Amino acid sequence: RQEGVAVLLCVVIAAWLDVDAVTRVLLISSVMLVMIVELLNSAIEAVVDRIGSEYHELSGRAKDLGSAAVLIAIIDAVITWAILLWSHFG
Amino acid sequence: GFTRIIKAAGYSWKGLRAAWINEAAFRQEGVAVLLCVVIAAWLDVDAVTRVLLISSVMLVMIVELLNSAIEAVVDRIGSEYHELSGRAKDLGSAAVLIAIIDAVITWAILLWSHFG
Amino acid sequence: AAWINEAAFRQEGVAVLLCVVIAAWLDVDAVTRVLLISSVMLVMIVELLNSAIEAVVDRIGSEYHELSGRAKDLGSAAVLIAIIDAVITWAILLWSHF
Ligand SMILES: CCCCCCCC/C=C\CCCCCC(=O)OC[C@H](O)CO
Ligand SMILES: CCCCCCCC/C=C\CCCCCC(=O)OC[C@H](O)CO
Repeated sequence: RQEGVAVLLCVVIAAWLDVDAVTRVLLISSVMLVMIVELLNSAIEAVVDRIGSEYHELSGRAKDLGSAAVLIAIIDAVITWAILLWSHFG
Repeated sequence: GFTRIIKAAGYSWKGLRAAWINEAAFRQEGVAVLLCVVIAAWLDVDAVTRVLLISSVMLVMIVELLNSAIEAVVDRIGSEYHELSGRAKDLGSAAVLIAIIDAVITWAILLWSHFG
Repeated sequence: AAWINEAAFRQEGVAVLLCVVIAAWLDVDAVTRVLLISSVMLVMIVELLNSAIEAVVDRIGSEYHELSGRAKDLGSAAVLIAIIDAVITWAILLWSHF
């Protein structure tokens, strides 16, 4: 459950930085989206494990698609922070 | 290509219709989202601010719908109590509350900055 | 990643990819650029979650159940709202750009 640490740290950094309201909303939203997509991904895999523990083509497919989503949200969070911090310190 | 969109649009309308017919809470939420999109559309704000007010509430809807999809799968498997059944719905509901709080705060921060 | 080799995801993925490349090249401010990019990436995220759910449903069986269709429809509706949000975002932001 160390994932909440990452989120708190981001909010602390965002508050610590001297940025406008819009920038701060984007920095924190992007982190919040990651959290949302991870929880939705964990729900899906909970359902997969509820159906059965044995392997199946569609169970793996479900988990692979869920994980890819989390990855996309993570990439989007990193791009956001990079772009905004580059602009703030430009 | 064109046939794939028409079919998916049909499924999408059945989905909005079912969620709407089935629950008062969903209807009232959809009311709240449409009021926010309208208010954001008429506010004298910059374009980026306008987008954030709209996106934050639309995200509420997206997560609401995705979570209702998972609830339907869990209820599809069985209405009987199960640990992963309860857990799936718990993680799903958390995701909905996060998005809703994030929208409320976003609206509070931006409208406070716009007004005074 | 056997799913990225399908025509459905490829057509949706390549569209999102182009929008991110266009956004990367546009002459706009930073917060505008972040918004253009993250809105089309949200389409991709939701579209992946929707296929995950569809996969779980098909996992259960080929027999039809009302909640099976409902799960798939609600997933499709989520994708639709995400797409609308992306179109709205690009419209509002690039209308001003002119
Ligand atoms: C495959 C992933 C990427 C590779 C791993 C990371 C490598 C980072 C190394 C050097 C930093 C170069 C300069 C970075 C700063 C930079 O680009 O500043 C311009 C402004 O961003 C324009 O606004
Ligand atoms: C996946 C490959 C990663 C490869 C590593 C680099 C990733 C840099 C992040 C975003 C690029 C967006 C476009 C960059 C230029 C850009 O946005 O400049 C204006 C800014 O707003 C600063 O003022």
